[PDB]
Amino acid sequence: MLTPGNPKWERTNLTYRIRNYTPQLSEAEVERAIKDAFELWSVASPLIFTRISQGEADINIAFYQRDHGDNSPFDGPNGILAHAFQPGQGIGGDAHFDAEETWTNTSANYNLFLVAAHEFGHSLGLAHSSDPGALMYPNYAFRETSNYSLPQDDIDGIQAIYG
Ligand SMILES: O=P(O)(O)C(NS(=O)(=O)c1ccc(-c2ccccc2)cc1)P(=O)(O)O
Ligand SMILES: [Ca+2]
Ligand SMILES: [Ca+2]
Ligand SMILES: [Zn+2]
Ligand SMILES: [Zn+2]
Repeated sequence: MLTPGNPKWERTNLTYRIRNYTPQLSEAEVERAIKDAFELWSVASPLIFTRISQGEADINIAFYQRDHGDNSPFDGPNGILAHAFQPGQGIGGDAHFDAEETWTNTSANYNLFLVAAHEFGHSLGLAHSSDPGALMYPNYAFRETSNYSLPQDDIDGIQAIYG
């Protein structure tokens, strides 16, 4: 449980698609950040994420600037980094990233893998944690990524929804 209304996916093998990229990183680096972000949740649950290259996926990932069609505009550099929709059809599950950020795979603001991993919590039905060590805490902070695994609070959360 946790996002109000307990929205959750009805099946556990979900597809994803990366619709576009960011000039800040190579295409492979974005693919890797996203893949590894999904795998964080997969190893703590029965969820299995399968990538498609084109067409209709459960979870769309894209980089957009300012107004981008969903009435939740981005805000330029810094501030809002990304957002994601609760499980559901259509825009449900989808994760958008502010294309005006410096996106990294380093300690420098902002690490794409960490932001994506947080947003995918929302895509799967988690709200914010009050545990300051949780991935689902409301404010971004860098932590070491080379061997990263979900903080225990986030494991508690995904298990509460999906086992
Ligand atoms: O401005 P929004 O309310 O859409 C938030 N987006 S955000 O860009 O302010 C944001 C995104 C990721 C994080 C984050 C937190 C912990 C670790 C990594 C990233 C924090 C804030 P949300 O997706 O968390 O509800
Ligand atoms: Ca921004
Ligand atoms: Ca969707
Ligand atoms: Zn959006
Ligand atoms: Zn959040």
